[PDB]
Amino acid sequence: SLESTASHGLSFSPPLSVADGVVSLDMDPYFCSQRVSLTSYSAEAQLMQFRWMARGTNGSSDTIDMTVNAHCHGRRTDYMMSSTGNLTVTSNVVLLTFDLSDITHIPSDLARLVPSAGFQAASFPVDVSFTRDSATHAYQAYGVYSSSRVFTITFPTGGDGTANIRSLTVRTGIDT
Amino acid sequence: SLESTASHGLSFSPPLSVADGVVSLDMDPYFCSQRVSLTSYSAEAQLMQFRWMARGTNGSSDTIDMTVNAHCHGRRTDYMMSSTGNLTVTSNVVLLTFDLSDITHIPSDLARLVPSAGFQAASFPVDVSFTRDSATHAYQAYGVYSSSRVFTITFPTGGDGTANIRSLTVRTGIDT
Amino acid sequence: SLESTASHGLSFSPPLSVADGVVSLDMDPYFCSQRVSLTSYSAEAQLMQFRWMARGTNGSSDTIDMTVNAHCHGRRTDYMMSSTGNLTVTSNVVLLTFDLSDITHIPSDLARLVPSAGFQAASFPVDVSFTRDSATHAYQAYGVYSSSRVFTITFPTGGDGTANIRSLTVRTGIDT
Ligand SMILES: [Zn+2]
Ligand SMILES: [Zn+2]
Ligand SMILES: [Zn+2]
Repeated sequence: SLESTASHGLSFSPPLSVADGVVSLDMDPYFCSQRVSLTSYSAEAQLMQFRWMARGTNGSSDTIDMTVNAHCHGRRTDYMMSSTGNLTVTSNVVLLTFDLSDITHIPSDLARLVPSAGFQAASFPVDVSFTRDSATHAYQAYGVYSSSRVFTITFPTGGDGTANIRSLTVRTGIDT
Repeated sequence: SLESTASHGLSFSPPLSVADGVVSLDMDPYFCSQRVSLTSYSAEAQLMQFRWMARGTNGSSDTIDMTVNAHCHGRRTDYMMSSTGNLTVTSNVVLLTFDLSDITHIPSDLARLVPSAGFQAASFPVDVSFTRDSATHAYQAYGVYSSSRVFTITFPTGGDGTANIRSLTVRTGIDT
Repeated sequence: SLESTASHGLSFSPPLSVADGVVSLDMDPYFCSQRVSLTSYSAEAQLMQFRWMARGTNGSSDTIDMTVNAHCHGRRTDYMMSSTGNLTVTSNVVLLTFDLSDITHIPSDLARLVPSAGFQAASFPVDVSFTRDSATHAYQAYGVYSSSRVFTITFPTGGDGTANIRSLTVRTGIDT
């Protein structure tokens, strides 16, 4: 009966789509694009600069202002942070929390400061250094997202008891 | 004769595939995914921790235990390694070999510690530092895969003759 | 009238293409490939080594030879550069320009030293360090492409007036 193998037609599953008999690959421009062939991102990179007030959440109840540059290039966002002021610590380890609500400025493309579900699944490396009693301490530390808006880094304070650390730098990156 | 331009039908070459008249893009979830549009990886990142006994293969016949964190995020795996113990070196340059067979633990997703054929094609940068006679030496070094399971890094030892280096750190990453 | 929903046929928009009833995804091998599913790059990585004469363009009218290793892996190119000689600086900030025309050698795949339009859109982080009067200065600096062949980095010189800096290292990367 009268049909050909073509009669029933083809359906196209995302990221493939058809419109008006024209079949396309839908491309997130932060990840990929076409220049005849499928290649890497076309979206413009940006370098965001803002202040992030980080909060001590264990081994500190203090806060510390961080000057942040976030270099967003494709779906990678790299953070370079430097403190102003001292952070008061109370123990040999401190947890420092970075919640998007504590950024001033607040970039328009806030999506670039939010990790992917995949990336959120694990602890991630963070380079930390700071000065305490005129010595530099520097550590390969780790951060972890507790939710899509909030990560916390854990690092040693270079001593015990109450002390004030300064010149805290934080370097890390996330996949968004 | 009786056919239309549709009669002979369309064939779909990988990573495109058809099943039941539904055309799909097959996506490696470590590389890409769809959220309407084609975007970056959906697979969960992981932070693997294990001990890697590295072997001196020139300028040393010794071995050294490395504490390794491997942060696997998409098809990128970044290594952060720190030694325990001393490595005995005999020359001004040492070659230190990292073979998957010498990892204890042995993560289930061992595929994350294997570089792609493309990445294997070239030497890759490795940051190395260690202490020798109370001085720190630190170098931009290079590694190269001799096979898919084995890479070797080459770095200066900071002197000559027989000596023992300690606090060896290795930072590098691979594309898998 | 006589047509079916198949009569008019399907058109395929780049990076999808049809030839001889076979529908393909065209893949830039520096970005992606297929191993049944769509995955990451298949092109061979390379480690290019060349000399780059950088030019002082503000706070210096001098030039400085840089020994460059460019690790090209997919569409990421990472630069590791170390100077030979001194650079004469005249101010507390220097601008150092890296134009492809000043590379000797001149790799065949010069496309790997050219950033994407997207990446070019923003300033990018550059790690800089150098020695001046027997002290090391080290900074998170920034570079910016003024055109597809030319970027300039800006960094502090660690003092004022006329001076000569040495052991300048530059580490950064670009998306191509
Ligand atoms: Zn039917
Ligand atoms: Zn026929
Ligand atoms: Zn018609």
